[PDB]
This record gives sequence, C-alpha cells and structure tokens, in this order.
Amino acid sequence: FVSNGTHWFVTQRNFYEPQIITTDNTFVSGNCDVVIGIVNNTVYDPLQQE
Amino acid sequence: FVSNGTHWFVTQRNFYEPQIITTDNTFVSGNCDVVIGIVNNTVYDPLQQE
Repeated sequence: FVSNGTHWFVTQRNFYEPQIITTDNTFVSGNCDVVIGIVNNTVYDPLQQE
Repeated sequence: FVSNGTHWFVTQRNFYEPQIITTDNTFVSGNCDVVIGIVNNTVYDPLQQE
C-alpha cells in the first residue's frame, strides 16, 4: 500500500506501475484490526457493478 | 496463453491443463498499444453472467 502523499495505490518490489487498490488485488484477514498501519483508505470492488 | 488453432486458453508453463481464457486468470497494467505480440483475443470475462 503505497502513496505519493495521495493516490494510495498498490504495486510490487519490482516497479512503480501503480494500481488502484482493487479489492481482488488485496488480501483480507482481520477486518478493522488493532494492527499497526491502518491508513483508513477505501478500495473499489470490481464487482460492485452497481 | 495458448491454443491449438481454436479455443484460447491458459495453462501453467509446467504442464498442459488449459483454462478457458478468463479475466480470472489474466492481468492488466496499462494501455493496449504498449503491448506487443498481441494475439488480441477477447478475454472471456464472466461479466455477461453478472
């Protein structure tokens, strides 16, 4: 989860090539947890599809 | 991403277990023009099923 001060995006340790957080590109276990590092941002689910 | 002159499908480089080309087993990192060697097949995304 990386940001340029904004535009929080997701990429790997290969190239910047930023991507929208993209729920399918994340892993969820723990929900809003007491874990360090929550930046309180949101991710679009590709299947919102509203 | 391979075919035998017909159905487009993907199988691990390791063995031949073709999976019908699907968005589920593909990736995007930009614009089509940047790409080369493009079969340019339409991914059979299950969007229609949505």
